[PDB]
Amino acid sequence: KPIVFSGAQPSLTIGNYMGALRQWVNMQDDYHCIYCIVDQHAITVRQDAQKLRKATLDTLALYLACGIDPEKSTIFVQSHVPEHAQLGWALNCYTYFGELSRMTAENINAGLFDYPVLMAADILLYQTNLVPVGEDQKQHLELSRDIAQRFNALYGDIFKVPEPFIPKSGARVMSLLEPTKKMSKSDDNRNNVIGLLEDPKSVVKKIKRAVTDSDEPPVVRYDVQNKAGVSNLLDILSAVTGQSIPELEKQFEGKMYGHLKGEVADAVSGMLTELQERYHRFRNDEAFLQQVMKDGAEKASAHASRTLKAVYEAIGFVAKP
Amino acid sequence: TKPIVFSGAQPSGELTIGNYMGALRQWVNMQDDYHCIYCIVDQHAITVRQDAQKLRKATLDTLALYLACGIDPEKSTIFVQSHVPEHAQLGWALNCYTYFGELSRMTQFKARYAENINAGLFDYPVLMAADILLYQTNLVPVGEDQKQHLELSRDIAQRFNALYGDIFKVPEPFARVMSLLEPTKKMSKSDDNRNNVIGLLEDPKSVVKKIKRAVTDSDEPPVVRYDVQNKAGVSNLLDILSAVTGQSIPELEKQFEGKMYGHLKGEVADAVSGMLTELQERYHRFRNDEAFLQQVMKDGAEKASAHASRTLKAVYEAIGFVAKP
Ligand SMILES: Nc1ncnc2c1ncn2[C@@H]1O[C@H](COP(=O)(O)O)[C@@H](O)[C@H]1O
Ligand SMILES: Nc1ncnc2c1ncn2[C@@H]1O[C@H](COP(=O)(O)O)[C@@H](O)[C@H]1O
Ligand SMILES: N[C@@H](Cc1c[nH]c2ccccc12)C(=O)O
Ligand SMILES: N[C@@H](Cc1c[nH]c2ccccc12)C(=O)O
Repeated sequence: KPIVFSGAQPSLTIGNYMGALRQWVNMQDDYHCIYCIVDQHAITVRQDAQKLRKATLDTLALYLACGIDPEKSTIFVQSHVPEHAQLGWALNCYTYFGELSRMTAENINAGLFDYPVLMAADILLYQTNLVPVGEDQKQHLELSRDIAQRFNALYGDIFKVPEPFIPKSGARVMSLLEPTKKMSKSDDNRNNVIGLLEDPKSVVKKIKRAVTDSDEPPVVRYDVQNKAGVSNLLDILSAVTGQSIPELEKQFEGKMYGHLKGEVADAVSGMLTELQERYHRFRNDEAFLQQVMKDGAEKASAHASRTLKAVYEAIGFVAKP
Repeated sequence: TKPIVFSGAQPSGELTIGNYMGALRQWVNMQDDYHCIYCIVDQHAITVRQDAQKLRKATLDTLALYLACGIDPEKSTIFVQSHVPEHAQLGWALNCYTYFGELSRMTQFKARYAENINAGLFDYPVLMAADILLYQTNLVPVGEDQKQHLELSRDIAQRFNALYGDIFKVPEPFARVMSLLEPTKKMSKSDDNRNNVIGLLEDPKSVVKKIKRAVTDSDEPPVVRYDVQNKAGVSNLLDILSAVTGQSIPELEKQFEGKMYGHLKGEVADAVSGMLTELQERYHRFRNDEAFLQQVMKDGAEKASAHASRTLKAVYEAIGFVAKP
């Protein structure tokens, strides 16, 4: 079973979920999946300390609510596993300054500059085979491959060289007000996105404002060139209900845009309400969250420590007694 | 309540009699007055490539040498940096409270050469700040080459405390031995010309040979007189002898009246090499007792970790991490 590593920022849209996470939830027996809530990456940007703590627990409960199973997979909070920072320092010594400077000055903090090395350590600790990345993480993954190959050439094969996982994604979900732009969790305009915790009244409101077209009479037809918004609304509904585009075009024959939007909103919220019930149950049980964090960190450290031991032996450290 | 003192010991090279007589010899006798911490910094060492087994051996060499000098593991905390994970943990965290420009203005860093150095060489001042701040250190006894590093640690501590309240203590800073063949240049652990240097582990014979070649002057006739400007060589040998024996410069001047530079060199070799023979005796017994060094490292890492973990827990609480359950 291939080992898969994903870092989860403690800060998700229906795009993240239906395009990737929903299917990964069903892949936990074919793969050894690892989910790392990267609170040590989050602190490269200031925020109120209690907000970060709350958001770490939020993120853990959301992943559990989505269906990540702590027995089948390894899920944990990065700072609870000291090996991440330990390996991260060691790998600084096998990273060129020029590699970090060429991926994005006197007033930024050194964590902003150095966090690609920590990311490399996150991955390499677990003998990871596969990393699912957004396109904006491509050069970070490539650095981790180069560090692994460079270290291996010096000391022998210590690290697995990880590969990108190409999704075979469940859906492509576009921004509600920019149907040519992919829906992104980092979008500063939140009316483009539907977050997984949004209530049905918020969902209907964002769906009702989604851009359509000026066709008269209005017609529900898939056409990415001339009807991008209506096409995106059909793709969202298809991602939720599994119906093909032709079935949906038939279902909405003789219907206006208001009706398509209402049914998309109702279908999205039907999906999210089940997710939110599970979320509230996990999030409101902090005793259970602590057990998951405790179990996951010790499972993670058990494997991470085997890799660090090999790394420390290879670079020349006296083994800890 | 005793002030906390933190020193980082590089597991590489050879300590000189300048290192010893100028600093380490006195700290050996201050172990009851201060809470002294000695950290053998193997995580800093790997910013420079070397054969891995050499670094492992050098780590043990350095431990055995600090013990031979008289660091008492029952009075002071002595340990190997990599055995205490909190060093790397706080080191990462403090990256996020360090300005890029602070590291880029480090004198040794301050284009093409820049791209080729490893990121550890760029980032180790932050790890150094972590090393110090983990132990609520009050005093860091450090040489001139580390003044900029100590100031960065003070800046980081102050800017972290200003954000989060009082978490870190703000540290403060705390003989005359010149190069044997260049007596205007201080004797340096890092000198490429070994003949300038007397290492703590060189045996009498090599020490004696190096001392007899030490530069003096061409005064006619030769006179053992103290004068740093005009007789730097003779003056260095007098200062070395004075640092070893505790005799004043006036006492030695009288002692050498009518004597020649060869007599002065002979006394310096005897006095120095006497200091070294006692030191080496302790070194070889400690160094060959692997059981003993293991127990010292285990104990010291345990004591170090107990303090560092308290600090890191407070740092992690202040920053906003969920506490490890
Ligand atoms: N709007 C979206 N529609 C479909 N899939 C998405 C969307 N956003 C992210 N993904 C998936 O999630 C991963 C990237 O997520 P992120 O890390 O948020 O960029 C990739 O595997 C994508 O297939
Ligand atoms: N040749 C020397 N004479 C006197 N003190 C020295 C000498 N070399 C090093 N030291 C002391 O050793 C400490 C640190 O040495 P270093 O960092 O190697 O220059 C400082 O307290 C110095 O004063
Ligand atoms: N850089 C990633 C988070 C991350 C940290 N370590 C990782 C390792 C693998 C994948 C992702 C990560 C992000 O911003 O989203
Ligand atoms: N930078 C120091 C070693 C060191 C690491 N951490 C320290 C903390 C305090 C004093 C010294 C250190 C040197 O090369 O000599």
